[PDB]
Amino acid sequence: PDTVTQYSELYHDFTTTQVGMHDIVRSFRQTMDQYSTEPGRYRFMGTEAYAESIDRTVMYYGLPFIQEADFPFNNYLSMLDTVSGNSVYEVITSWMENMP
Amino acid sequence: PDTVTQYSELYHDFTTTQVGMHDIVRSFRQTMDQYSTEPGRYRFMGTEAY
Repeated sequence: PDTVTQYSELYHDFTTTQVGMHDIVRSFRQTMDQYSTEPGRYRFMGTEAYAESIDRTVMYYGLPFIQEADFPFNNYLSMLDTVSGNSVYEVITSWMENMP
Repeated sequence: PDTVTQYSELYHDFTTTQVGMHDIVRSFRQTMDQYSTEPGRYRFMGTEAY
């Protein structure tokens, strides 16, 4: 453990995505709802969470009875260092099948 | 680790109260809300966590 200094040498189970984090993002959406009541002046909320699994990114969409981000920002096409027909297909189908 | 057999010898960070558990309890409350709309017939939900 004297040599564990790089971030990729640990599993970050205690410092990222803890119980209660999504409720803080939902209270940000509630604060912005008081400025969205006038028609044509809806206020947008997007979230950025990168280097993440697709099943954790999709949780920022919320639930059908609980509002959260309007969308989380999708950067999975930006992470393609080389392009191919199979690699573009799996990025498009991962987002469309996993999002609610 | 061959002798770790009692439940009190581990910290249960991965098997109790995970991310997403409270949302399952909130969806139980939403199911019971469809039977609570008539006045005087509210449906109670209590949770036990000791």
